[PDB]
Amino acid sequence: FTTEIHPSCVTRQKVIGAGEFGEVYKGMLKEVPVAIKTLKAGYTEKQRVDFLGEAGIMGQFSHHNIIRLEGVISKYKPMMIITEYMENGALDKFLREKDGEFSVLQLVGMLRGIAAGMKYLANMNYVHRDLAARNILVNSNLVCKVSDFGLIPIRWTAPEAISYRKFTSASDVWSFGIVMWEVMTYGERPYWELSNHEVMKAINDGFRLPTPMDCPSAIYQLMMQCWQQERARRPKFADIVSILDKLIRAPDSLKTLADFDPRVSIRLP
Ligand SMILES: Cc1ccc(C(=O)Nc2ccc(CN3CCN(C)CC3)c(C(F)(F)F)c2)cc1Nc1nc(-c2cccnc2)nc2c1cnn2C
Repeated sequence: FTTEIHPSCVTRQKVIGAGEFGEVYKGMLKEVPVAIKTLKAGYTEKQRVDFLGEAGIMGQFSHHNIIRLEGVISKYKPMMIITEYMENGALDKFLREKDGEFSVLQLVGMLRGIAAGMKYLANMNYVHRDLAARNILVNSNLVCKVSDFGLIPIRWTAPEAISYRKFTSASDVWSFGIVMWEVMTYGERPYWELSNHEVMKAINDGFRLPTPMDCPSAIYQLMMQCWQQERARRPKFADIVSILDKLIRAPDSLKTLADFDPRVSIRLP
């Protein structure tokens, strides 16, 4: 499912990150901008299998809300995975740098796109395992594209996946609930300064993240149901996409806001 790109058509420019056994670059493809993940010499057999395997599944995906593979360099060294370049970068940093700049409808549209990509991934029989705003890319139309840059994300991970390594679409739904909270808070840290062990204890004791400020009641209800302890009680991604699409198409439904519990009280006359 992957197109082979000749190395002379690819120019690496700046390093933008690191991979398992290589760097990640911004570059140009003959010139459309691209992101480039390389596998550097001395890579192991396992690393090659993982690297080309990643390319293989990526080339299979054709969806508006999944990062698009442009091609691969497998016949030459260094080997490369080349994707579209998303100019606004990762969602979490994007929202932290643009705090309060979007409408409720725009934010819920982001979540609908993320949910649509996850519905596709799950129905293609893939589990993400690390769904978080840091793994979602934003383009110049505000379209969110599910991605995976590699890593322990305790705060995003469902209880059963932490406790006995059961990673499924349903534990991805838990993570999606956390991503909903990330988006509606413009990138706040889930559970703030609580330690990983304190987060697990609070969840086991039934506590859950409070409502964001200015959050539609419907949206908080949906993220709450993503965090049900009983995995079978969580919505499927099809349910999430359906609800988000109904709220967006009847946008007055988003004007009713969940109560925000103040953490500070200002007494003035
Ligand atoms: C080049 C490149 C290669 C690979 C990927 C990628 O998304 N891989 C991928 C692997 C697997 C899956 C599904 N599997 C998940 C795990 N499950 C167990 C099984 C299913 C998916 C899926 F489906 F979720 F989308 C995606 C992304 C890019 N491109 C970017 N990456 C970075 C970047 C920055 C810093 C550090 N690293 C990267 N910045 C970029 C771009 C583009 N623009 N910018 C600014």
